[PDB]
Amino acid sequence: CPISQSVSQPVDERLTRAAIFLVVTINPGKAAEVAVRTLCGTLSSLVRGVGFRILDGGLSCVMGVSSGGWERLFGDEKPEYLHVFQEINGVHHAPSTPGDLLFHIRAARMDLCFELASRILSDLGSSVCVVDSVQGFRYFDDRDLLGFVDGTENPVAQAAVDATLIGEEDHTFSGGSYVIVQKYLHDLDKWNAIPVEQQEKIIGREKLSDIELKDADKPSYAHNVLTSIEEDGEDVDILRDNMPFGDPGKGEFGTYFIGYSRKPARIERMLENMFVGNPPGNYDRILDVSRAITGTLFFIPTVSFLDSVEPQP
Ligand code: MH0
Repeated sequence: CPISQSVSQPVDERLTRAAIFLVVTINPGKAAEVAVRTLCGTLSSLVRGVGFRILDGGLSCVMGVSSGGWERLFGDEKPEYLHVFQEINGVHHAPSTPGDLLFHIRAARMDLCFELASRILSDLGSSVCVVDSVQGFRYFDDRDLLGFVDGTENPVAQAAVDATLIGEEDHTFSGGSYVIVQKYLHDLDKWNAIPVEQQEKIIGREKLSDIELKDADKPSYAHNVLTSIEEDGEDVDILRDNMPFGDPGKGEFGTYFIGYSRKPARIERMLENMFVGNPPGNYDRILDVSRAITGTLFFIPTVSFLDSVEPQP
């Protein structure tokens, strides 16, 4: 019974007000690998020591390793679907960006995420380099910077469990997960020029009430239509924790997309229906105002696997 990381629990609890998305690369050498392995061993204790004193702080961290990271830190028994994220070239472009380790810190307060990130980066020193750091907040009643409530159709409880955790199909890595992270930059002027009823056709739901539109009055290119895929005639779900971010003083207004799935082809199928179209050409108009700048795939091991990792200096 491998204990799994808090992948779906935080979302289902609904207490995250702040998040930090740290993407780093391991520097060349073996001391770097030893330091990373020591952090893998002590990460759960670090999270407990940072977040225990704060009642209702809801601190949690999720660590993920990419394909290159895995190759360099562990052996060759790679997980089944751990590979380099593939760039997409359709009506819109989805780039593939570097990154070896991913830390997804969430808490009901910013200082907990800040302190955990500081502790993680101080225990790593020069063994790593930072490729992406992003501080995200909750925008009003779970809305994104486009004004729509995001996360309504996320699976909950057992549904999220079967959506994210790997089963017997890869018996060695049962309890793990896969994640795909993308960073978007929005043009809110262009988005706000469009009327509300049209934006609601583009999304598929109502703006203020957050009610799904009836199937008759939604276009084929509705976002919640192109992201609704089926396997063997049954609906399949992924788990999303998209987070708004930005700085008004520099002009940055963006959304960090993070998607969890036991099978990463589901997320890639959604990404192909969006950037290329389903049918081709019939792409997603959110991409008209949203630009993707990063994209990476990570494998999320179990807590049991992480705690049993030895530095082997
Ligand atoms: C690779 C997949 C994927 C990407 C990328 C993605 C990118 C984005 N999304 Fe969005 N989104 C994806 C997959 C979904 C799903 C699976 C659903 C659920 C639809 C359903 O009916 O089951 C969804 N998105 C649904 C939504 C909804 C409304 C319903 C809900 O929250 O459940 C909103 C407002 C939304 N998104 C916004 C956005 C924005 C904004 C971006 C990027 C800028």
